[PDB]
Amino acid sequence: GVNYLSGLGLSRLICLPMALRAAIELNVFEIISQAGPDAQLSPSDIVAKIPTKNPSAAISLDRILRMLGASSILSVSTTKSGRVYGLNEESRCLVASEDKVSVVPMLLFTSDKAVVESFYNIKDVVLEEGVIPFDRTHGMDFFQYAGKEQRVNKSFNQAMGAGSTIAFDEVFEVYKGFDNLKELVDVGGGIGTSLSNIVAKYPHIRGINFELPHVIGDAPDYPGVEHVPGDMFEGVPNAQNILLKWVLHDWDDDRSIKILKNCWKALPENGTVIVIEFVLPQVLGNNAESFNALTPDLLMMALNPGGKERTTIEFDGLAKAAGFAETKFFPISQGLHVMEFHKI
Amino acid sequence: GVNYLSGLGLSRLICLPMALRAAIELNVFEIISQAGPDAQLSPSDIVAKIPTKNPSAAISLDRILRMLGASSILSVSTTKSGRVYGLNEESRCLVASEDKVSVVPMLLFTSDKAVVESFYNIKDVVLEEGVIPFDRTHGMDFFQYAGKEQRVNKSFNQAMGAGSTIAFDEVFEVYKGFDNLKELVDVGGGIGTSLSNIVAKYPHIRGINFELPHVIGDAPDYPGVEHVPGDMFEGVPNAQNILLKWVLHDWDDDRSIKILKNCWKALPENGTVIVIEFVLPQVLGNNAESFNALTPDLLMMALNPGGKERTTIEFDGLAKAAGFAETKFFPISQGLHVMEFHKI
Repeated sequence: GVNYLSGLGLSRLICLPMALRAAIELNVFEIISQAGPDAQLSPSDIVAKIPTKNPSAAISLDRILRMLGASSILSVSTTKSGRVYGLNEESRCLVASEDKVSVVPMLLFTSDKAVVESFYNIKDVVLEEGVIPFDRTHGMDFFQYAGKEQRVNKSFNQAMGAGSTIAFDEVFEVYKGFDNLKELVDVGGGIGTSLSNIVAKYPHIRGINFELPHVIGDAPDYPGVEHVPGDMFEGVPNAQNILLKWVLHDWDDDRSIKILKNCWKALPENGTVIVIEFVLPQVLGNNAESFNALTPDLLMMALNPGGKERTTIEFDGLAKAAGFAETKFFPISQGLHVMEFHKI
Repeated sequence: GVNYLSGLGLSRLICLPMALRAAIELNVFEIISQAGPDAQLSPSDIVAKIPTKNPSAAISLDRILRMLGASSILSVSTTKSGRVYGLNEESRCLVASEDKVSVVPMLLFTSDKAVVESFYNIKDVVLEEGVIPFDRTHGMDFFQYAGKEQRVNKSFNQAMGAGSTIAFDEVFEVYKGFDNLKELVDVGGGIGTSLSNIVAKYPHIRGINFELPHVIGDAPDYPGVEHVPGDMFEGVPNAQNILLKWVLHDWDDDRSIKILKNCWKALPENGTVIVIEFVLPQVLGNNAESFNALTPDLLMMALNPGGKERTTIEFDGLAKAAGFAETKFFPISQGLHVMEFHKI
């Protein structure tokens, strides 16, 4: 006794995110917020702000909007003139507010043509050992594909850029392990902008930006930020403390352990490696904490199958395997963790 | 006071359907059913049946599976050895059973590379009047793209083929308006296979398969099925009753009304046009009835923006505009309707 009719509804799964992508690219969500909170708007109202001459723009727009509303991405009320759509707890994070940037750049990256087309081959990871779906799909490394096509390169750096500052704004409120440092080497720090932000919140830290020479060349002079080039696999510059923000998750356990051993060497006694990652919860459910680790884990499955998200248990396992003595875990919010690897 | 952190979870929306596509292509769901009902299986168990030599196949497989389970496409229990996954009311429709075909061909079509890539431009429908996103995306009609690339052509005919027999199996149980006919012209009947099925369930109907000459040529001789070629826009062969299964929804109101007028002419007095469509409910919610009309409506938005799903009210409006006297509505299940346009 099986109802296949309601099976055909599962085609909603591929439709929804593409409905969301359209609404994002049409600024639907900003228009609704610039009309004040608890403001539900009409399609005609919304399209009024959309630069189009199309007669049947409001009609077309609703086809997108009423799918979003059906699956609870917009609040819906039913006037007589038609349906009327506002923001709810899901969609309010699609509009920035002053410098608090939104998740839009991350949603636009993880649904990009290049990424999505590489998701058609994630089964190859199960079937053929060591295969990389993105590289099969496009016949080149992901970063190679960034260099050749700039839309893909720009969305990636915006996504992670956005991503990092959303995460840091919450670690600064909640994580107090920064308050009494005087030196921090960021491993893989880029040009140092994330680090120069940390220095500004905690000026007492003399920051070191450790990064491949070919990156730190262009680096601007940030106050309290010193650039030193190098390869984290040939060694890590000595410093009181180390910072690893979303670096462990790009690597399999072998090269993580390699990284964290090389970390251990530079640290003094009583030194700490700060790790900033999302943490796969011990028990997955339909909740924010879970999906914040499952969806990056699936992205890597397509782009970097060696990379992976990890649990508290597994993270401690990497730390002990590398030689670290004690591990403390400070959950921030939604599965984001700050973790310290202590050398005692 | 906005939590952007849980915003990053919305990237789950594009991940999920691609996780579902992988599991489908790996036969995950059949493997689980061939192990008996209420059988939750381990990743290692499932991959045991998967033809791979990859050492870390079970590990990789879980990355897909635990996303499906997190969003309730699989039932999940937590043994000590790991997680264990069964079918629930959502996923049981992904396995056929004897001739009862599953929704798999439809899910595989609506998530196909060609379709999905054309979903990146559905906003163009709002912006530029009369633009067709699929034709912009691929620089050719959809059916042209079927002819050139056969994977896309084969999935389409399987999808609708599947789709039609799932729908008919429910109309035969519930719709009794077939029991006392003796003639039925199917408008747009193809080679007649859907119609030759109807004749078999109701032999007393002398069936007529009305279709473009270039289709009905290859047509096999089905008992109780007569082929006559023609163009529904230049006229419809005279018959006691007419059948319109998923034809009205491909056309805007003008050409629907054109079709239904041309229908009216051939019918006698007391004749009926049977319409088989899904019906956009007057009030959309997160339910099967809604999504069974919203998702085809969004597909057409990408492939056939002139086509559209309609409500009971709107369907009656097409019938009265064409000259029909009375309209009866018989909901089957999940938003599927059989509707008769009466000529009295």
